[PDB]
Amino acid sequence: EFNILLATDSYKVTHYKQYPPNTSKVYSYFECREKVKYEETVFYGLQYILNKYLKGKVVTKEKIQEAKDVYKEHFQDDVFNEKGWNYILEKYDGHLPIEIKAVPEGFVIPRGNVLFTVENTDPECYWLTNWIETILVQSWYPITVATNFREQKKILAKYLLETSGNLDGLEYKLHDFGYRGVSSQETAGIGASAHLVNFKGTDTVAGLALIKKYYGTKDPVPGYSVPAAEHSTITAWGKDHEKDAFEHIVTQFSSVPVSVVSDSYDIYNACEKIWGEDLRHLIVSRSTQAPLIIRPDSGNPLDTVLKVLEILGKKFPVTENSKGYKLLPPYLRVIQGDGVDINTLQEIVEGMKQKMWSIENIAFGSGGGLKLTRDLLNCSFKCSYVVTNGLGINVFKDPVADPNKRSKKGRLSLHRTPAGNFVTLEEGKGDLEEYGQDLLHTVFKNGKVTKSYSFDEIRKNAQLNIELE
Amino acid sequence: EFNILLATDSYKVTHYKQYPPNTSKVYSYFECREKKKYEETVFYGLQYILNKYLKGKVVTKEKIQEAKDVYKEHFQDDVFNEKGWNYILEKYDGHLPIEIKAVPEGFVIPRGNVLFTVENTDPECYWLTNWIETILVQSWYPITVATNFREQKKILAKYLLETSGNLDGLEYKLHDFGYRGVSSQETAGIGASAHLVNFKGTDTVAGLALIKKYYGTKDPVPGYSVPAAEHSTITAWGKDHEKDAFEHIVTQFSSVPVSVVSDSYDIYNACEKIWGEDLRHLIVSRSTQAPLIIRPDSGNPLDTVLKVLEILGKKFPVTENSKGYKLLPPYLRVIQGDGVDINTLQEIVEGMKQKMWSIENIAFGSGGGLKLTRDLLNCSFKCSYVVTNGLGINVFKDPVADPNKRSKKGRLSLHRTPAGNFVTLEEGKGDLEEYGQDLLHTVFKNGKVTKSYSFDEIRKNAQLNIELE
Repeated sequence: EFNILLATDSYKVTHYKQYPPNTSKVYSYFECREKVKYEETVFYGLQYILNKYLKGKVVTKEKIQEAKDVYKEHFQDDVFNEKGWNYILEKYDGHLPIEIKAVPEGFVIPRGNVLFTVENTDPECYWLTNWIETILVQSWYPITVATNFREQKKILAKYLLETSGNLDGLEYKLHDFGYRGVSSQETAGIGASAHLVNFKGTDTVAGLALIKKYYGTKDPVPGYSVPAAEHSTITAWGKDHEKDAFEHIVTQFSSVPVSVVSDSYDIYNACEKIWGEDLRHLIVSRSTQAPLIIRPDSGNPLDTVLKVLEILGKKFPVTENSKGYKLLPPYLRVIQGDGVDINTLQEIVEGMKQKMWSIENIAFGSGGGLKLTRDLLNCSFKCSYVVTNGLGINVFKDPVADPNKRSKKGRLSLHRTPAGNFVTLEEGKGDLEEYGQDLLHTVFKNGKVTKSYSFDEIRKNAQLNIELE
Repeated sequence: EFNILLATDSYKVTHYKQYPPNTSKVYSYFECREKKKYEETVFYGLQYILNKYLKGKVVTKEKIQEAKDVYKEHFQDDVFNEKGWNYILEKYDGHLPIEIKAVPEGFVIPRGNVLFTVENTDPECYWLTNWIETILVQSWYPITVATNFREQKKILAKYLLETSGNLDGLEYKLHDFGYRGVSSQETAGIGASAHLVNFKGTDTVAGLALIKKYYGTKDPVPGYSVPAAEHSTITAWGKDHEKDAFEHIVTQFSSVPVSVVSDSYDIYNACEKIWGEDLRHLIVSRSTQAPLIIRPDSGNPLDTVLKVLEILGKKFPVTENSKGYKLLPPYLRVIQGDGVDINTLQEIVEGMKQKMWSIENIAFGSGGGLKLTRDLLNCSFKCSYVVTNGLGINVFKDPVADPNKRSKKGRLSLHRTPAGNFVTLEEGKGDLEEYGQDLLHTVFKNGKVTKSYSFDEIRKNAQLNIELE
C-alpha cells in the first residue's frame, strides 16, 4: 500500500531540522515559469493526486513505523521526524493539515502565473508544506501532456478549417497510441487522461478508468477506438499472403471503421495494387460510417503520406471540396501514426495543403517514432512566504547566473486584468483589493478535497479559441 | 484493482478476429533493434512485470465482465473475445497459458539480439501472445534507464581511474534526484530501481521498496542518502541570512556528510565569502566521513563547476594526488545536480580533467535541468513464428522504406559465439546445436514465475569491464 511518508525526496526527511527555529508557516507555490512556443498551459491533473494520494487518513501507526525503519537503513542514522508524523496521526486522525488553492482544472493560463499554492494549517506542521512537494510537482506530467496535445490540436484545427471550411471530426484527428511507449501502467493512465482533455480517440484504455474514478463524464466513456490491424496480424499470414490478410480483416470488419497497417512489406504496392486494384471492390462498397483507414507506419512521415495520397488519388474517385482541396471518397481515409510529434504534425498538414489535399483525408496517431519533460514548461514548486517568530517574510531564490530561475515573493494571488487577462500578484498585494477577487480556489484543506471538476468542465475549459468560434 | 483484460492497446482486443484461421501458435520476441551510441543494453525489469502483473490468477468472472462493459462503450460495438478469456478462467483457473524465456536480468547484451520470447502454451490462446505485448514492451523503460546509467557510469569510471588511479567511491558518484521529474509514483519506483543497478546513492525511496519486494538484496537496503538542503530551507531564513542558514545546517549535521545548495542568491559569493571565509572554521574541522558537499544548481553546468572548484581551491588547502591532479581536502566536496545528462557529464569530467581537477572532487545528480524514450534503443516486440494448420511458418516485417525496421524470422535463440560474444539464431537454427546452450531461460510459464534473480545477481551481471579488471 502507498505510504506518503516514503513518497518524498529522501533529503526532505531532514528538512524539519533546517528551517529557522520557531517557523510556524511555510507557504509555497507552483508555476510553469516563464522563459514563442508553449506560451499558455493547460492546468490539469492535480485532482487525481489530491484524491489518490493526499486525501483522508494518509498516516497510520504502521506507516510511521515502516518509514522509521526504512529511513534508519537509508540514512544509516535516525533522522526521521517520528514525532511530527505522530502528531498528525494523534491530532488529526492522520489527515494532512494542509491547505491547497488552485486554478480550475482545464484552465488555460499563460506561463509565469501561480497555478496552485500550498501551506500548513497547523504551526507544528510547518515542515509538511515542502514534504509533499515531490508528489505535487509530478502534476508537471499531466499539465505538459494536456498542453502539448492542445497545441497539436491548434495546428490541426487551423489546417482542417482552412482546407475544409469547418472543424468536423477535429476531436478524432489525433489518436493516442502511446500505451507501450510510456514508462509504467500508472503513467499510461495519467498521460492518456491528459490526451483525452483534448481528443476522443484512444487505444490507451487506462485513461478511461482514471477519468471515470477521479473526474467523471456525462458519457459512459470519455474516449473511443475502432478495430485496427498491427503487423503481427498481417505478417502471420505469410509474406505471400498480405492480400489474403487484408481481405479477411476488411471482411471481418465490414460495417465498422477499420484501420489496416499497410507497410509490412511495401506500403506503395499495398496501396496501388492490393487496395487500389485487387481488393478495390471491397473498399468502394463500404459505408461512409465504415471507411477503410490505411495506415502507413514507416519511412519519412511527410513523404510517405503525400505519396500514399497520390497513389490513392489515382485509384479511387477523388472530389474537390468547396474550398478547392482534394478529397478521397468517404469510405477511404489515411492515418499516420509514425514519427508524429508537434513538429512533424505541422510539417505534414502544411505539406498536404501545398499539394491541395484536404486535412479531411488524414488523421494522426501519437506513439511510435518519437519525450516531454518537467523542464519543457519549467514546472516548479517554490517556497515564497514563511512565518518565523510570528513575523511573516517574503522569500525567494534569485540565482546570479540564471535570472530565469528567480521565484516569486510573498503571498500570491491570481487575478483578472482590466483587459481580461491573468496577472499574478506577489507580496500579498492581492489584499489591496485593486485587482478584484483571487481566481484560485481552495481545493484541499485538512485532509479533504474541497472543490473538484468533472472531466466535462475540464474539456470545456480547455477548448481552443477557434472552437469557441 | 488492476485488470489485465484492460491493460492492452485497444486495437488488440480485435486481433483474435484477424490472425489466419487455424492458427495454433503465435511466437513473438523482444529486442533492442540495431540502428544503421548505446551498443549494449542492460536487460532489466521484466521480473517486476511478471510478478506484479502477469502471474497467478489474473482472470476472474468480474474482470471479464468489467472488460466486456468497457469495450462495448469504447468500441461502440460488441467485439471482445469473451469466450477466449472464459476459456483461460475455466481451464487454467485464470492463469495465463504463456511461456516467456528471457536472458538473465542484469545481462549486458549487444543491440539486435533476442532478449525475451513469448508464446502461447495452449492452441486456443494463440491470441494471447500479442495481447500482452503492451505490458511487456514497457520493459523498455527499466532497460533504457539501467542502460543509460551504466553508460554514464562508464564515463565516470574512465575519468575517476585516470585522475585518481582507482575507482573508490564510483558507486556514489551519480545520485538519483529524479523523483519529482518523472511522470508518476510507479515510474519513480521502476526508474529508481534501474538506477540502483549501477549506483547506490538515491533520493528516490520508492526504488528501495520495489527492489525489496520483487528482487531482494542481502543488504537491508540497496540505496542510501545523506542530509541535504533545498532552496526552501536556505531561503526561508531571509535573503540577508544565508550565512545563518548555512551555519545552522552544517552544525545540525556536524557528524554526517551534508549537501548544501549554495546558489540561492550568488553561488560564487557563497563559496568564496560564506564557506570560504565566514564559516570556513566550521568546514575545516569536519571529519573525512562527514564532508560538506557544496551544491551549485544553476548556470552553465561545466562553467559553474570549474569556477566553483577554482574558488574553493584558493580558499582551502588543495593537494596534488599521485596522478598529478588537484584534490580538495577530504572534508570538502562538490555535487553538480543540474542539467546532468550523459552528454553534459562527459563535458564536465573532461573539462575538469583539462583543468587538472581530480574526479575525486565531484559527484553528480540526475534529474532536473534535462528524456529517454522507447526509440532510443529501438525496444520492439514482434511476431516471428506462427503455426497455422499444423505448419510452422517464419514470419516478419520488412518495410520497403526502412530496412532498420526489418524483424527476425522464425524461432529464436541466443548463444555465445566462439569468441565469447553474442549471436541470435533465427529460423530455429538453435536446434542444430552448433552454438552451445540457449542463453534464454524460461522465467514464466502458465501463470508461474519459474526463475527469479536477486538484485545482487543483477548488479553483478551488470558490472563494467573496468570494474571487473
